[PDB]
Amino acid sequence: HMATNVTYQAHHVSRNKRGQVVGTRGGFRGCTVWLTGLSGAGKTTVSMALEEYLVCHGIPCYTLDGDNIRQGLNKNLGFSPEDREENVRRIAEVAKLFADAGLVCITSFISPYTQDRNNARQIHEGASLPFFEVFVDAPLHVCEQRDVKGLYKKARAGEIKGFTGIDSEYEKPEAPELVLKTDSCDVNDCVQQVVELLQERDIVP
Amino acid sequence: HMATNVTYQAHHVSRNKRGQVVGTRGGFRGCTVWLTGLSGAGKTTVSMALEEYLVCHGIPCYTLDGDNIRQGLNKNLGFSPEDREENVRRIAEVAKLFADAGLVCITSFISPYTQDRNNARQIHEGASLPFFEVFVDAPLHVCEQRDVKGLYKKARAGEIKGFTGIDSEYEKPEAPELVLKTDSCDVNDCVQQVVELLQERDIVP
Ligand SMILES: Nc1ncnc2c1ncn2[C@@H]1O[C@H](COP(=O)(O)OS(=O)(=O)O)[C@@H](OP(=O)(O)O)[C@H]1O
Ligand SMILES: Nc1ncnc2c1ncn2[C@@H]1O[C@H](COP(=O)(O)OS(=O)(=O)O)[C@@H](OP(=O)(O)O)[C@H]1O
Ligand SMILES: Nc1ncnc2c1ncn2[C@@H]1O[C@H](COP(=O)(O)OP(=O)(O)O)[C@@H](O)[C@H]1O
Ligand SMILES: Nc1ncnc2c1ncn2[C@@H]1O[C@H](COP(=O)(O)OP(=O)(O)O)[C@@H](O)[C@H]1O
Ligand SMILES: [Mg+2]
Ligand SMILES: [Mg+2]
Repeated sequence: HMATNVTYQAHHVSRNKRGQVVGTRGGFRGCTVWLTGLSGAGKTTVSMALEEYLVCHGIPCYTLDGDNIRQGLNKNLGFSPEDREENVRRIAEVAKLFADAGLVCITSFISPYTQDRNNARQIHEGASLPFFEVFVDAPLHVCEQRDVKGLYKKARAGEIKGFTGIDSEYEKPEAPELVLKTDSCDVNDCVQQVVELLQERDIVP
Repeated sequence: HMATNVTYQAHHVSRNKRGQVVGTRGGFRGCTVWLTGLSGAGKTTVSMALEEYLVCHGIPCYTLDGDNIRQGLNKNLGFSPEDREENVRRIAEVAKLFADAGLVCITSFISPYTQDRNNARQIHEGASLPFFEVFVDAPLHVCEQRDVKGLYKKARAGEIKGFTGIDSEYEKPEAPELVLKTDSCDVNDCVQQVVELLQERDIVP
């Protein structure tokens, strides 16, 4: 349960050369926009709108969404703390791949644990890939009100164990690059705030 | 250890839209080029050359290499059959994501087990994403004689247990899309054959 006798194999294409090949707009802009927040905060809504916005603006990107990823790559993971650690760890590594390829990678995972969000950042920092932690911030009471997928109601009645914000911790970002107050903003205002961040950080022209 | 109460989250961007954004060469051509073969057969040499080639010809792509992924995403897997199953499963899912994103994903994993290669294919087929299995085929005695990484010498000494071809199985591809006889072709010739396949399949114009 640990890779041994493995040797790093260097690619034969530079990041600059990938910058040239990816998209129609010149420059390398691989990075990760790491959304984090409560269930129902608006993570998927923002991430899917952002992906649409970026593609519409000639920037190849890809959304890795916790729910979707948990139907493939991370289908063998549950919601114990251990398993959420592994879930985020695997996607942080995938996200780093997407970013290294030159895509703007957008992850919409709960990612409830500081240490694991930091671990994701550091994977990216070590690769010289910009990493933007975005706190999709709606009050839990708002999130439960929305109860989009009926999960909070199930969690309430004890029918789902370990539900984030009900029976599992959410560790509020303390140092995110951007906070999105999705209870007081609309989706397009939230997208706009992320775009403004990406323009400031030379990812969106 | 199973994802529960997860729901598919639809993207707001189509494959068509992605193909307009991804290259400077229009049309969607997301797919996976899945290499397989003995250690030392030439998988990384071909995969890195192919990646360089495709980037140099304006085709976004990314190489997922077994040694590399086993230092990040799959660092927590060894080389037991079950771990190689899980190794390959994870990367097939990741490959699917790259291909879905509109990149040519090139994997270079020993991927010694027919059934796991088949599953990788089926994951792609399930997503209407082309999948090309490329058997990087040098005879074991040739791979041993190259022994760049000194692994065969170690395996043979029993310094490395469960080494493919020595103390672990390699199930030869019986229906790959392409065979690369790397004992009798140079890398650029092996690249040209994969490019030729990709042209037949309308992945490279
Ligand atoms: N117990 C429990 N807790 C939290 N969430 C649960 C749980 N069970 C299922 N779900 C569904 O899975 C989605 C969360 O998956 P993530 O991969 O984002 O979670 S995590 O990052 O590993 O914490 C989450 O999606 P969002 O609503 O988008 O957050 C739910 O649809
Ligand atoms: N026991 C054993 N067997 C085979 N290979 C081993 C082993 N131990 C370490 N290595 C190193 O790991 C590389 C193979 O990893 P892969 O992920 O490609 O293997 S697999 O698909 O899970 O079979 C392999 O790389 P290649 O030489 O490119 O095949 C080796 O560098
Ligand atoms: N500014 C906003 N950004 C994102 N979502 C919002 C916003 N305002 C309201 N919402 C709503 O909040 C709900 C959150 O759903 P979702 O995107 O599934 O959240 P998560 O992925 O965090 O579970 C959606 O019904 C969405 O329409
Ligand atoms: N088609 C080829 N012809 C001649 N030598 C090759 C070919 N492909 C690879 N090699 C050489 O064989 C060795 C092993 O190749 P590598 O790409 O690391 O194999 P794998 O990834 O399958 O273990 C390297 O020294 C490499 O230069
Ligand atoms: Mg969501
Ligand atoms: Mg190799």
